[PDB]
Amino acid sequence: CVLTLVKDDIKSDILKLVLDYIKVTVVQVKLPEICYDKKITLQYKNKTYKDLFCTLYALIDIYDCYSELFNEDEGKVSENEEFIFHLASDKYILKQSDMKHLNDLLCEKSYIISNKHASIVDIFYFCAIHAVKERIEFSYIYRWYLHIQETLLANFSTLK
Amino acid sequence: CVLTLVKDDIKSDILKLVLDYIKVTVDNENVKLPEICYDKKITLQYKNKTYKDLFCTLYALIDIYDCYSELFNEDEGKVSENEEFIFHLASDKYILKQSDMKHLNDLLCEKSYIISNKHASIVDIFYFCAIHKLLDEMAVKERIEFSYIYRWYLHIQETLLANFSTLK
Repeated sequence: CVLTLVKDDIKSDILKLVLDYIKVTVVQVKLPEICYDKKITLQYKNKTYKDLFCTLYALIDIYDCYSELFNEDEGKVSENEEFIFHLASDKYILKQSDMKHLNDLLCEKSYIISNKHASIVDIFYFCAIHAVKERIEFSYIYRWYLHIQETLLANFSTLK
Repeated sequence: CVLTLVKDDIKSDILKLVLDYIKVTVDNENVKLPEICYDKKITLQYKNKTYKDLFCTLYALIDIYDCYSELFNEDEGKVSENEEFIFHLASDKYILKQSDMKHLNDLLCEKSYIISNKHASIVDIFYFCAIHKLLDEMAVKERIEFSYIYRWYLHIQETLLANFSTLK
């Protein structure tokens, strides 16, 4: 139903891209419509979820995408949450070493954690990372980024 | 309704203590807490929906019993702080270094609780479960070396522990 966001929020960017992920990856149904205010919230039915995580797991519940968003197939729920929690705990700021790691990790894997499809981690780090020297030095990251950008960004979303 | 847990898991203990916190902290209404079972994986079957792991079930519980404002100190506007402490902990796989202990002890110096000045927070719960293993074998001289932590732990143990938990 009603998903209130914030105009320039990395967290709101995350939620938008999550909604897009839902649209593109799971819908084959009424998504929420977006409003803007000071603080993220989600009024659904007669319940009111507040803030990002509450809203994230709320949506995840509403739309039954937990096994997808957290890669339950491969039993890598722990890895996913550990990455997104690490990122959010570092206030969504990525050191250049994390940047070079990420490239080393995207060397073999198509995505950051799953070998199959996009994860919640991919979403978080996408929004959190969103010239030429970087594009050639950190080629795997650039590829991954372009791939996510074209495959996932859709109806809501941010800049391209 | 029905909550399934795991026999030797910090995460399971966390959910137990969360239920205890709900019981103690949140007479007019006497609502039905979930019943506890033990399998190989945490779950929570409520109505006809099934929430699958620690954080899904945690936020499920938090929604059902509407204790978010207490657990995250929304009164004091310290939600972010709470989130970042428990997230830092979860990112470190609930592992606490001795380096953490000496600074955590300093953080608990004047303060009754880890983050809140009022009542126990979700942070307090997580760190309670996470240090219980590290403290139920720590010597008295050492246990007193970080005294504020000891006081806090005892506080929590006596105030929160109830029927649901099993920490000794």
